[PDB]
Amino acid sequence: TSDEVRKNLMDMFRDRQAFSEHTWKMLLSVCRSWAAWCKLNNRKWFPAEPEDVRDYLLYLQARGLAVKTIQQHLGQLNMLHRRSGLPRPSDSNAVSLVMRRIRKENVDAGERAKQALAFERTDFDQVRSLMENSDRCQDIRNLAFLGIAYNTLLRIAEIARIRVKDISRTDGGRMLIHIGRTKTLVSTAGVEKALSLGVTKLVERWISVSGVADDPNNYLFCRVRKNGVAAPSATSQLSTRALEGIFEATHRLIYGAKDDSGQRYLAWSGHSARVGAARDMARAGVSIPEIMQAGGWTNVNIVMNYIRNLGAMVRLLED
Amino acid sequence: ATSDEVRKNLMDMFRDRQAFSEHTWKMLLSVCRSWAAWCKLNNRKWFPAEPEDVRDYLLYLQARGLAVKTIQQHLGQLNMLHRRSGLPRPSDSNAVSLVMRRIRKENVDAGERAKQALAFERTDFDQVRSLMENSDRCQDIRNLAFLGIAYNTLLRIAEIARIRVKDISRTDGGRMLIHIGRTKTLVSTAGVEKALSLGVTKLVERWISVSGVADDPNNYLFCRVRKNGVAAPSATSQLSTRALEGIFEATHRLIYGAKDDSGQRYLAWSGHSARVGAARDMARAGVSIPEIMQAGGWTNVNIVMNYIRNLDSETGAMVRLLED
Amino acid sequence: TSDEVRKNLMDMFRDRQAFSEHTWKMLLSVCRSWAAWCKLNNRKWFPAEPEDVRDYLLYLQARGLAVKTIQQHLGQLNMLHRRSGLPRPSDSNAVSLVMRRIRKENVDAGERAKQALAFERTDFDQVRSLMENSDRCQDIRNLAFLGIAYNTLLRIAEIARIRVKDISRTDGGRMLIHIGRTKTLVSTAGVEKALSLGVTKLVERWISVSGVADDPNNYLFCRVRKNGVAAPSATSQLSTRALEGIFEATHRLIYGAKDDSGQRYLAWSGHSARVGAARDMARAGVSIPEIMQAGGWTNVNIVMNYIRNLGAMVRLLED
Amino acid sequence: ATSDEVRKNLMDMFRDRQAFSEHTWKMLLSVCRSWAAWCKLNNRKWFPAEPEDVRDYLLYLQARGLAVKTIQQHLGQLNMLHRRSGLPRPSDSNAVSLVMRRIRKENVDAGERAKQALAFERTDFDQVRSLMENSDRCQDIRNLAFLGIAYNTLLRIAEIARIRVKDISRTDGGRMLIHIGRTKTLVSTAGVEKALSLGVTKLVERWISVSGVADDPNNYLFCRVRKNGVAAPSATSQLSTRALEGIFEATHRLIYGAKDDSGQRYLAWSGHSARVGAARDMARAGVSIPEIMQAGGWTNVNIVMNYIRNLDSETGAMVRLLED
DNA sequence: ATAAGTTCGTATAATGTATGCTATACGAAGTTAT
DNA sequence: ATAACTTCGTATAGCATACATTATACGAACTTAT
DNA sequence: ATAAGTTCGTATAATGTATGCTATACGAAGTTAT
DNA sequence: ATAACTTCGTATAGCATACATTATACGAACTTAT
Repeated sequence: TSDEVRKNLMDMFRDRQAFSEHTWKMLLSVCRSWAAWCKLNNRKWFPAEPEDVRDYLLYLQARGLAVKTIQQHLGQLNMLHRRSGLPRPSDSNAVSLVMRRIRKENVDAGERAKQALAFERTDFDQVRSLMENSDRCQDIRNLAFLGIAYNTLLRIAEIARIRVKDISRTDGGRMLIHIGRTKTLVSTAGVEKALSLGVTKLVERWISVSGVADDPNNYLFCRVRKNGVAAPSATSQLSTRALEGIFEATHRLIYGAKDDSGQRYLAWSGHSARVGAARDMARAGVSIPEIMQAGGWTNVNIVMNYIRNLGAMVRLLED
Repeated sequence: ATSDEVRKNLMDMFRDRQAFSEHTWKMLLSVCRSWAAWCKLNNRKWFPAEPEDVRDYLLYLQARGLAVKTIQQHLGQLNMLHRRSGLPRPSDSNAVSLVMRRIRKENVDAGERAKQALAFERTDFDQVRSLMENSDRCQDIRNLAFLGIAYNTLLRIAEIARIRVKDISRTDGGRMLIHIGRTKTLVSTAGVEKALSLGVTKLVERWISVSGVADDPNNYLFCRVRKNGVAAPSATSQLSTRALEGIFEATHRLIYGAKDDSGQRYLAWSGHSARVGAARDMARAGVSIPEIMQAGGWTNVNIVMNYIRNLDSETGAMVRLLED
Repeated sequence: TSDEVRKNLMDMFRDRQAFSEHTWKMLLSVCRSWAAWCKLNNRKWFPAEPEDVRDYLLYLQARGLAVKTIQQHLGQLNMLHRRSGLPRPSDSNAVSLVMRRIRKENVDAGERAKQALAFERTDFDQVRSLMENSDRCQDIRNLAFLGIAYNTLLRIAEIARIRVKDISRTDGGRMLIHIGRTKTLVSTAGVEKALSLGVTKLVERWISVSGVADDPNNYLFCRVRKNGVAAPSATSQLSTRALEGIFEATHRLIYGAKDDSGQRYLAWSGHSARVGAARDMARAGVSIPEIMQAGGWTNVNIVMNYIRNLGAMVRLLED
Repeated sequence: ATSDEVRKNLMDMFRDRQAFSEHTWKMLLSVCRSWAAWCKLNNRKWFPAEPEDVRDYLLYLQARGLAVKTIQQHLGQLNMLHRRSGLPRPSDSNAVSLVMRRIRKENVDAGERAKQALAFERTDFDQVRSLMENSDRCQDIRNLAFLGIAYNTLLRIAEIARIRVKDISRTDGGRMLIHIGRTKTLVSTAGVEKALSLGVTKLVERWISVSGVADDPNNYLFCRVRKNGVAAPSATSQLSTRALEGIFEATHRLIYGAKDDSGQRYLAWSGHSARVGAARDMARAGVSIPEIMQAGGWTNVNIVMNYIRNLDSETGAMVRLLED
């Protein structure tokens, strides 16, 4: 009750670190949204009334937002309440059923959550075939990045977190990248992402022209200014936003500027090589169980999602 | 759980009824009618449902010789009616939990057989193809394209009915592709492409010359053909799934005759036969569990497995070892 | 309370079928035991007092019983109570900890739960090599049984439940045995246990000399009297106790009469071919995932248990 | 939870203390002492433990630079002390749950490294074997047999100490088998047999001529050797695991010298080194994950996996594809 | 007499963990246009 | 004196026993068609 | 001036589900017999 | 009349969306060393 809510909420703010910085950014972005919808209609934003939550989801739906975004708003509200020691909006038929209904009506009109434009071995080979010959710091960095992204399948944020001290060697001379935390795990054991001899070379070239290896505690990737001078750091990472820019720029290099549609995934992006690699592995005949360790997935669906038709019966028949 | 809460819960249900498929509602209504009539008959109250009363009903359903999976559907819908109304579910009562268990146990031990569609394999398509490709009959031509697009594709009945003519291409060689949509999962697919042979694509040509189905593209590929053998396209009505089940039943009668062995199910061919046979054929010629637990969108096994079980290729490692 | 207990217990007896006939036999055997220990010491057997349960387990321990048997007594008592709507003995430190302690002290003195003498391809081949030539009804039956036991790995009770109507054909001519319920599953889908061409023959010979195929609803296996005349039935199964006797007799045939030790597993028994087959599969190089479907196991431990050392390092070293 | 209930719970604990290993009790006592002293120091009550107080302690432990797995052990033992006394566990409080999470998150992001034993691979055994097989020294002879039975076998330290002379055979060729017992699981094993080479079995011969360890069979294979280089068998005392850890540390000093790089762990060889190296060697020559996630009784992976990770044979499918 | 069980009691080993929403099945009753 | 330990205590890496039931193991007492 | 970011907000895709008992680590303090 | 359906209702086989969070997608506003 009131005192208890102030304490539960307060207890949450104290140990903020317990959750991702991003969960907080969304908690707040959703609350900003809901509070706004609430003011305009003179309703109390907290605790939220199921019926109010319901008109809110319907209102997001009418704004033409994705089922996933609508489910994000409901999930943030649910967390605020549950962690508040209060009932969850989803705990009410009104909210439970409207969610189902919005999802159901949205899909049955098409809506499908999207996946990033793939970046496979071919694009890597072509891009490398062209960038290989550059002596520019930016280019050397960007090719090492793409190479690591394709080879390791790590998420951009995990790549930005790599520190020089995290790199080792196999004996065959292959670089070994030690991975601490991921979206799926936060352990002291952790992974050892290995690189192919060619990708190591690539990386090796970047560490060299950049002088990041200066401090072991330095981030593997950093800014590189117009003058071609890198700017190593053990406190600031190269933003995932910039990493996303590498993918976009590399795609703009080969295919030119993008549509005017305003759609997403017109060019490669942070997850392009993960999708792309996962795939390439399927074809090669790699074992799902294997395609899975590559991406660090403890399950089979995403994996399943990334490779398909979206044939065989035409040969039995065809003969 | 207070009748005012319940009344609010029931209005919630009706207000957001689009939360469920109409098939689901149909089943819910059906179970309630059955449950209500039995309560009347037996002098019990049907809402809310009392555990002892629901237990007596589940036994009544078993005594009726219904399938363990059917008794499940009943308890299931009841459980939802109460769960989504604010009352305790019947499944939450010891007596209801115990009886379902026993009943399940008793049935499996009387020989309870989970059935699956009678295969419609290539040997079947060829033979049918044999008795028909030479038929001038508008309905004979149409029913060929169908078994073609059902077998060549493993598409579901509710799925072929949906198909429009504005959904076909010509890809790789007078072949033809059918952009589908055999998913309804948001994080699945948008649609796919199913291709055809000299078998399929062709038959699917004669159906268009005679169906004159392509005159307008909003239309649907498959339409009804009246007694005079005249076609009637439509961008507004699709052939019923019942009608497609008919073409399968009709087709099996032509070869084997009068309804057979009892009043049982799957005595002939049904909507799923084509998908069942396509698989085994695909498993017989050893074709990876990709276009097997996949070709008919089964990103989810036992299915391709319950279908190819009696096959010899799926005999197991013991037979393989015993035989060297 | 009292009324509630009488009803919970009563509700259990009404739908007796909900559980295995064997669970009941043990519920009662344990209660008989506990009630006996209780009378001798003037204690109330129900509800059971943790401290009383504890001296009871210690008393079983002192009688030299197996940890597993002691855990069976505690588990039956726990079920009587839990299903009674009363606390479980194990819900008390006294009972919780004494169990741990008895287990701990028993193992640390050796104790290891045993597994049945294996019956592998070799024993099958030898036994068949000798029995093959018999024209006796008993022998033909017994060889078909052993063959099915080894080939299918089914538990004896599942084998006794096979009915003629359950048998089919693959096309290659191989027999297919449909399995309804197992210890691990009670479903309408169920399994299709296949037999090798040689084992089918064997079976085929038994169905023939026996005339069980007379009624489809007849049990595949039945008694066979001294006069050599089988005795088909669709109501009585050949007891699992007799099936166990086939294994023992076949072993006595080849190796003679058993020890005087009074130990278990001196000869083959109901589970001998399951262990034996599982094993043979390991060696063949069969995939655990495969060794697993054979036995119908939805997990990896038992499977793991049955094949081991209980070598490789002596070649690296040896060279 | 009433002090009379608690007092009964604590007597229950002491009465059936044999429910736990003495190592476990040692750790429990240790955590309590640490928790008690900090409560005193900070003016808090140590029993029962208050969530805010336990949260302040877990932060104190982190500020102390302890490993996330060590803070876990503390909370863990506290949670048990309270669980087995009838009081609510600290882990059951939002504040304690949240802080453990954060702390875990914060640590993994400072580079928290889970360490494993420094390998003691064949290259290591040969080289050591090289610098010693020619040593007359009683202790030099004994320490060879040991690294032999540790590497050739992957047996654990607490395990080789247990070994008796009445546990050896002669099997297949002057070899020798060591019936063990590397299990303590009731539904595991009774014991096993570990075999040896011309490498091992032999060294294990010279240790017996000089140790005169076999004079009586109740004795244990490995014994202490005093400063005069004289042996002292015993059917009653086994070499401490500390002593076996010593032979590993001593041995690495002989080759590399004075304790190295900081006060860190695994700077030299430790009891687990032999099992770590045996594996990689076994993985390097491509030897199935049987005598790999098995040879050292690991019916339970990540172990053989955390050990052979930097290896080239375990590089992954991406490297394999990128390299053709 | 007796082989070949059955039944039964105590003893001990072996094993999974689950649903609930939506489609097809099929006899039939209802509807159109030949 | 120190070598060679053992015992300690705190630190951390490596595992594996509790639920709830369902089944098999085996001697011995009883049952029936020969 | 400006390339090359950073930061930040709204929008939307992607993913696991967990511990707690027992062993080893290692510096050190304590114990024996050379 | 019936063929050829469609609509129904009860029976059953075949699937796949809810949690709780943590992450990426991308335009645009701002920041800094050149």
